[PDB]
Amino acid sequence: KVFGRCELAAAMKRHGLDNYRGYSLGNWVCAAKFESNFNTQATNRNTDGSTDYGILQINSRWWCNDGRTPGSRNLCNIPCSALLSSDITASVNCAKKIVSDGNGMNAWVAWRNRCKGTDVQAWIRGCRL
Ligand code: NA
Repeated sequence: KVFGRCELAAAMKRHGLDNYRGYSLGNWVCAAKFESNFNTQATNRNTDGSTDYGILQINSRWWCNDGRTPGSRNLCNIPCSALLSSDITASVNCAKKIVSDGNGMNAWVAWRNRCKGTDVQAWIRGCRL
């Protein structure tokens, strides 16, 4: 599924991501924009042989099991394929653990480089929330 900006903002709120660990809904929408361009089916192979899955590009290296990431953990206790669902529950649940892991949203390198410090409220501007 390819979410609209306000559609994703609404689904993230419905799943309690808005101000989770102090990160406004705009931070999460901005992260999804640059990680997946709002596409729940986005997959990207890392040079290290791990894969990033879904709207928030959760990495098989630590967070999900894809069966082909040697030495890797599955700390969200889910198959990486479950992070490709049109329903974002699994991605939201796992992102809540990632953003609690101690470096906040710096875990998303696209967030650090393209959202951090920017006017992130622009991402939820005009959204009925
Ligand atoms: Na893994």
